Amino acid sequence: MQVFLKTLTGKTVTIEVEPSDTVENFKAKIQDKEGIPPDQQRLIFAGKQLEDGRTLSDYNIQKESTIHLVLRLRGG
Repeated sequence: MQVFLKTLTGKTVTIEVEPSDTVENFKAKIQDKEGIPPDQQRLIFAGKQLEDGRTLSDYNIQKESTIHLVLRLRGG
């Protein structure tokens, strides 16, 4: 299934992922697009912060789902 990723600028990207995919792999796809190390990547879905140890299916993620990416710099 294809998902939409949002950046800090408000850009919508179409990436291909699967329920059997692990958060880690996800961050890898973003890196190849944004070029930012997972150490500075932060995915927040439905308020919850996806962990590099869990997967998409873990959070009952479906197709057409959108996720927000963050840099993580003690902001807020």
